[PDB]
Amino acid sequence: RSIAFSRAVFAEFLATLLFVFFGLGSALNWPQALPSVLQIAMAFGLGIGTLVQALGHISGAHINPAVTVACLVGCHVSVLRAAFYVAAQLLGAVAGAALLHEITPADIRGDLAVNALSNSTTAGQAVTVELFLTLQLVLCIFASTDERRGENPGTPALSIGFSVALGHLLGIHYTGCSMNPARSLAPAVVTGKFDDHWVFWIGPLVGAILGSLLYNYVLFPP
Amino acid sequence: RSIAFSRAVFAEFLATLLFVFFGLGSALNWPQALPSVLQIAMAFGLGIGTLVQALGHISGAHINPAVTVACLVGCHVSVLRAAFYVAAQLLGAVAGAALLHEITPADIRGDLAVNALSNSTTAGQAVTVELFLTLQLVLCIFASTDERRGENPGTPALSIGFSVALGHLLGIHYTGCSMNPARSLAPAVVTGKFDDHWVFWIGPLVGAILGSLLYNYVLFPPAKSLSE
Amino acid sequence: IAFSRAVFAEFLATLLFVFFGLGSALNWPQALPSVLQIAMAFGLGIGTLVQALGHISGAHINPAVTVACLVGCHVSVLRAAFYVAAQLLGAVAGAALLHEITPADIRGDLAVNALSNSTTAGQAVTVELFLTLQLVLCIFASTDERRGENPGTPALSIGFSVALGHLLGIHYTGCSMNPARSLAPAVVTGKFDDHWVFWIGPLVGAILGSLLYNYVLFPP
Amino acid sequence: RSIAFSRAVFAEFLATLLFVFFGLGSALNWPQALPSVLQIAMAFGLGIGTLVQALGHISGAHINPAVTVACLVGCHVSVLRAAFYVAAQLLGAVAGAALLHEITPADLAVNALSNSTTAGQAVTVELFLTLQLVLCIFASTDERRGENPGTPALSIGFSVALGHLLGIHYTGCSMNPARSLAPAVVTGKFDDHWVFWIGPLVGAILGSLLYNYVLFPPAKSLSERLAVLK
Repeated sequence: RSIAFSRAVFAEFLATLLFVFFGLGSALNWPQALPSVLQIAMAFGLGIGTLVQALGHISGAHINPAVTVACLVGCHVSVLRAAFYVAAQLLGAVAGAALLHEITPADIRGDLAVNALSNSTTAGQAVTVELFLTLQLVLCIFASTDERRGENPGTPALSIGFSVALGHLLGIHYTGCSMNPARSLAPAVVTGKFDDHWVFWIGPLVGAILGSLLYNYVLFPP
Repeated sequence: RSIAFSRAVFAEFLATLLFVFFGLGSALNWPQALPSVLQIAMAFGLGIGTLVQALGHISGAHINPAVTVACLVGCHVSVLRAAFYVAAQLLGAVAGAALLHEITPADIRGDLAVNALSNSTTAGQAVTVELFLTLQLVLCIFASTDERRGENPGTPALSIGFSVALGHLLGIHYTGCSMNPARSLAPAVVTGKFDDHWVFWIGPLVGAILGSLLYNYVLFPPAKSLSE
Repeated sequence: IAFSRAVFAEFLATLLFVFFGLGSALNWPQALPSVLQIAMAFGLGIGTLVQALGHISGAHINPAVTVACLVGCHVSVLRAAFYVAAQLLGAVAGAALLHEITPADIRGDLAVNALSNSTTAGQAVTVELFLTLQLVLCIFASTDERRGENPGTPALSIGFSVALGHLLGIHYTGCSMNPARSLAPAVVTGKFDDHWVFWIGPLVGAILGSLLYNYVLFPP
Repeated sequence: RSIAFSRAVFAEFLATLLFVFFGLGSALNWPQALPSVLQIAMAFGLGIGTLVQALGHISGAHINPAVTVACLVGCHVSVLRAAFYVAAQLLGAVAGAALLHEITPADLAVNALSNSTTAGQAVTVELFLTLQLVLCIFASTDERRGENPGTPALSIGFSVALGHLLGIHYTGCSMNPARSLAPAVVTGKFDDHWVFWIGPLVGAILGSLLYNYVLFPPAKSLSERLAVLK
């Protein structure tokens, strides 16, 4: 339709590429030294914040189809821009995890940090967990973008990143914290095992819609 | 216009619910390793930061009856709004603890975090520690949301959240860090562990009160006369 | 009058700073504190204190910072003496309360300042010199009046400065940067081994910093 | 203005000095006190934060030859001040490293592949690291971004933190050739030294190119537009 549209879609592609790459690659490589829950959370959150700043101003930095449909409820995002955004997000995620697999060594590929069931908890409980996780994430993103709220420079990005960090604390203790269908799809399509993939591709979306409607109809309607 | 009041009470309920959720759920689950002190303090701090961000701009996000009483002395003056806010914080807290029990497996149920007197610390020492914790938190909150700092907000949610993180370092080293009567009332009811449950309901409260009093009289009062 | 409210604000700021600082820096036998945990303690502490009492009276929380500002930005000599006095009093009283509330088996030494993993004295004097140098540099360049048209994140920035200075300075000695924070545990426990280095290390550094930032880095 | 230039190059020298001091300092290998990766990334990131604030407001705070070349391509910078900045960065870096040897009982934080697998492609890892770093640095300071004022010294700092997570896991994270040069120059371990110097540079440039030709080209002035139209 326009040129800024193409720059926006490309910014989303590169965004989810760097996010999946830096995230999965940050959490994965465990030699004698070992990454921690708070360390991985700091990784995913900090990456989300950084990309949200830069590409943030170009295209909004959704880096997530769940916040793309939760934004389709009321971010002035068209269904065409929705299709192109989720397309660039899926392809960018798969390209990021794939490039990671190409640059990462061979002893440590392991599970490529695929989210799944942890510590024996049925699928409904994980669905509820992801529901609340992406619910608070979507609440934070819709709050840090409400252009009628005074803010200092760069505080919204840090707040969204820290939200991803907290959601990675609890969500990491339950199902590795999905919060993003592309972030859980990319390592699967790179390495396999679609086991318990329905929770992820369902978890955030429910919450998304919920959260979205909330902040647009029950919490702070315009 | 009571629909804004209803959105406010609902925001208090949902916000306290999420706070108890992420707080306890991220505080107890210790299957493989242990929960690091900085990890729990970061959990509560970043959670309160996020809620104060969103439902902070919607409702102020007290997420705390003690901050509600301190606000009753300071932010406003004598309000059934403070009353209803207390009620919604209680409901949201207990509901969040129960929902946490159901979403979790009956595996790392543990104590559900009834932060008891640890490392051989007495009761009065605990009420004093918690008194100072909620003192510094109430100070930070009253300073961030002051009409004298309304020109540019400047990281209110981040400053408050990090304040909660520090208070969680010290308090966690003492009695698990309360800083919230509802947060201590929910899991003690859901799991039935009532060992030492008056300290917090006494520690924070007066502490918060003291804070308000200080910040409203010995520190920075309203202008006594417009001459200065 | 309002002056007295300011020096009371400094007294309270140092009270809570030393209390929370040494309290979180204490070595508890159920969860060994990490370097990042103590750095976060002091960092976030001075952060929120600088928020509130930074709104009130600048929140120095450091006699060395009060001296650096004395050279720097028109501060009355009696305000500096009263600030340093209230900071020392708040420090010793806060550490005293921490000593009163904490059990005996865990109050190992209230996090006294002692060099470790070998090292001399002047080496600590120049390490601490550079630590307080960067601290006062960030503090001055984050509370500038002729820059006030553009603010920023002053409290968070100063706090995280204290945090990194606590990473390196903790790996060397425990990161002083503050004579009151180093003096209160001393008075509480009569352990004064190589205590003068700090009273000289940070201090002189701050001075340098001030002069530098005001006379070389950004002269009028 | 002839003095403000010297203030700029001197602020660059001092920024690189203290930066290297704290980075390698907290990055040292202490006995019975194993520093965690997040502590290293926190040290470097917060250091970049305070230095980018302090001097950042003084002299823009490059503290990095890679971003100095990047700003030679984009942020309105001549070759003279760029070269002088680079010299100040190298000199300040080796000075800080030497001082850290003056404060260290007798490997100095200099980076090299620790894990021993897929070395050159790790050079590509450096490419992407400085890609995201330069992207965040460019978009942190854009008038078009608005948001009342800009530059959160924090914006650049936390970017450096995450980059330091991934890099520390791979090749200790270069992102800054002076940092990778000083302790090596004072420590005969030049193993795969061409990696680092090549990693950021390429990366940085690409980032600039993207942010200046693909993502958000700058609003050209008429006087420069006449230079591209001649």
